[PDB]
Amino acid sequence: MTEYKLVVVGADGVGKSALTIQLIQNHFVDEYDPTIEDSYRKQVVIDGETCLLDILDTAGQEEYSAMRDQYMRTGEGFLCVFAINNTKSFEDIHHYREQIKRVKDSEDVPMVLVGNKCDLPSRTVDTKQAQDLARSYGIPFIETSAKTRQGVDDAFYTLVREIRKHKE
Ligand SMILES: C#Cc1c(F)ccc2cc(O)cc(-c3ncc4c(N5CCC[C@@](C)(O)C5)nc(OC[C@@]56CCCN5CC(=C(F)F)C6)nc4c3F)c12
Ligand SMILES: Nc1nc2c(ncn2[C@@H]2O[C@H](COP(=O)(O)OP(=O)(O)NP(=O)(O)O)[C@@H](O)[C@H]2O)c(=O)[nH]1
Repeated sequence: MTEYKLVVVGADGVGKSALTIQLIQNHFVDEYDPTIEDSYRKQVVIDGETCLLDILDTAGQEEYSAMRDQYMRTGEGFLCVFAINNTKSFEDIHHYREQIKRVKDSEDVPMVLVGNKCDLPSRTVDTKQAQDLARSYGIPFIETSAKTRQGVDDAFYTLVREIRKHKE
């Protein structure tokens, strides 16, 4: 079994908890306390490899310290999540990427950009806009629905594929 330390980052309300809880418990949670940050572990097979996924679902206040720095740099891959009906969450992605790059002290950090809530009609962030920022950073882009589970497995597996590429 290969262990893979994944961190899900992004604004409040984008569905970081819904996405984690779908992969790991296979149900959609309408309300999950927005304050609650936790690690979830799941044994899964990805491309024939048995993996233990250790997923930090981030929450809480914007609050930089040496110990939050340490905690974040143990992530091997980051799922940078925005909601397709939340322009501000999309504009925040650069920030999250910059904090990842800083605590990793590196410009090549395994990462997937995730456009969540693709089930919703009110979309303010176009696929094309997201695709453009992805190709810019050199990372995969995937649209997801924690609600229907569209793209959820693919999102997390794609990240794992990214971690493999990075360590050949
Ligand atoms: C997230 C994150 C994070 C990493 F991804 C990597 C390394 C980090 C090292 C740290 O010491 C701290 C964090 C970290 N933790 C929380 C963080 C946090 N909160 C408030 C909203 C929800 C939450 C789950 O993101 C927790 N929020 C932000 O950015 C929020 C914005 C919006 C308000 C003003 N902020 C700066 C910004 C832009 F766009 F320039 C977005 N960063 C966090 C951060 F870097 C790191
Ligand atoms: N329609 C729809 N609703 C979603 C989807 N994912 C999450 N939601 C909803 O959007 C809200 C936020 O979800 P949640 O997972 O709590 O967001 P979060 O990023 O985890 N916030 P936090 O930082 O507190 O953990 C909830 O009402 C949840 O039901 C999705 O793909 N589609």
